[PDB]
Amino acid sequence: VTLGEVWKRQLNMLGKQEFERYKVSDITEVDRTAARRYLKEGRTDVGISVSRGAAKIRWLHERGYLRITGRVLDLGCGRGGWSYYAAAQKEVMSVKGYTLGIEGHEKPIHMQTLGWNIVKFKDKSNVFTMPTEPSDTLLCDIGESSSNPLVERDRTMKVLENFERWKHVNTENFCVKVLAPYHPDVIEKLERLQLRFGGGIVRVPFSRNSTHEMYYISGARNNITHMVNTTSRSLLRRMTRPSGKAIIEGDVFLPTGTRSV
Ligand SMILES: Nc1nc2c(ncn2[C@@H]2O[C@H](COP(=O)(O)OP(=O)(O)OP(=O)(O)OC[C@H]3O[C@@H](n4cnc5c(=O)[nH]c(N)nc54)[C@H](O)[C@@H]3O)[C@@H](O)[C@H]2O)c(=O)[nH]1
Ligand SMILES: C[S@@+](CC[C@H](N)C(=O)[O-])C[C@H]1O[C@@H](n2cnc3c(N)ncnc32)[C@H](O)[C@@H]1O
Repeated sequence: VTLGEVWKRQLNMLGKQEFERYKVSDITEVDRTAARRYLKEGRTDVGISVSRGAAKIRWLHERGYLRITGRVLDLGCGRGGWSYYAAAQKEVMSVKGYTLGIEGHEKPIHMQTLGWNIVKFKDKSNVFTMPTEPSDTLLCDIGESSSNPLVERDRTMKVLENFERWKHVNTENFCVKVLAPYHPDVIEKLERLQLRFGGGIVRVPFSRNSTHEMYYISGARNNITHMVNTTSRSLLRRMTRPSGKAIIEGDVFLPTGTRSV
C-alpha cells in the first residue's frame, strides 16, 4: 500500500547481480581499509573506529541532527562504534554501552580512542528487559533486517516502545534506528513520539539501498510521512536506474588518549 512496502516487495524480486548492483547505487561508503588492517593486526593505539556504523553517527552529529552531550547511553552498542565516537566528543561526560554479545551477536571491541576511560561496556544485556536509567543523550542503533516486512515492523515497534521506556525527562538528545519506517503502524508510533518529544526522521546516506532504515532524531523537526515517502521514492528511483557505484568518503578517525571530565 505504501511506496516503502512496494519498494520492499520489489527488492526481493531482484536476482543476484541486480541486487548487488542496486544495494550500493549512489550510496556513500567510508573507506574501511586502514581500520580493517589495524583491527586484523590487533592494534589498540591507532585512532580507528571499531565499526562502519560510526560513519552514521558522525554524519548525524556533523549535519546537526543530534547533539551528543552529558551522560550518553548506547543501547545495542555491538562492537562500540557509536560509543567510542560519543566518548571523544567535547560535551560528553560518560558513555554506557549495552549489548547482547552472545550467540553470534557482536561483542564490544576494546580500543583506546579519545575518552576510552569514560566508556563502560556491559555485554549479556538485553535492553528490552533490563531496568532503565537516566541519560542526557540516548542512542539506540537496533533493528535486524528481515525479508519479511511484518517481522521488520514488529522489530521496529519493539525498538520504539523500548525507546519510550528508557527515555527520561532529562533525555533531551536522542537517535533511534527505525528499521522499517514505512509501515503505517510505525508512522503512527513515530507521530505519537514526536508529539511528546519533538524531533524528526532522517535518512543517513551511508545506509545501503537494501534497507529502508531511517533515524528518529532530536535535533531537527520535520514531517514524518513526507520524509519517509521521499526516501521511498529515492530508493525506487535508484532501483529503476541503478548506477552500481558508491561515493567513497574518508573513514571516522579519532584522537587517542584519556579524558579528564
Ligand atoms: N562485511 C561487512 N560489510 C559491510 C559492513 N558495513 C558495510 N558493509 C558493506 O555491506 C556490503 C555487503 O552487504 P551486507 O552482506 O552487509 O548486507 P546487504 O544489504 O546485502 O544485506 P542485509 O542488510 O543483510 O539485508 C537487507 C535486506 O536485503 C534483502 N536481501 C538480502 N540479500 C538479498 C539477496 O541476495 N537478494 C535479494 N533480492 N534481496 C536480498 C532482504 O530483504 C534483506 O532483509 C559489503 O560489501 C560492504 O561494502 C560491515 O560492517 N561488515
Ligand atoms: C547495528 S548493531 C550496532 C552498531 C553500532 N551502532 C556500531 O557503530 O558499532 C546492533 C547491535 O544491537 C544488538 N542488539 C540487538 N538486540 C538487542 C537487545 N535486545 N539488547 C541489547 N542489544 C541488542 C545486536 O547484537 C547488535 O550488535
